[PDB]
Amino acid sequence: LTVEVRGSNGAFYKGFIKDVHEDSLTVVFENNWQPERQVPFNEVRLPPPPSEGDEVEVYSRPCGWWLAKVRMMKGEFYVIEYYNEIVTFERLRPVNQNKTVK
Repeated sequence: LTVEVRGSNGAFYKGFIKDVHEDSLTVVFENNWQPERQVPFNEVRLPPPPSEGDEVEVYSRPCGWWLAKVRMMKGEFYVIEYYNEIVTFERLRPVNQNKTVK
């Protein structure tokens, strides 16, 4: 089961739940950078289900989701802020509204 985990950097890394505990879960990450870990539930959420000025998330770097504002859009391009960077549609999304686990 797929999940997103808050890194110590406040960004969210994709993963899945390999095991459940009384007070932890065991996540493996969908990346070779990070190993299996027991995690507190308040650090874990579900991934989300299926415009300028917007508050969005963005895919960056091990890569994961950071909170960003679209400063300006032109052509294929979005100027975003977190630092500042020019990205394309595929690296962006509205904020994952999901809450962490209870």
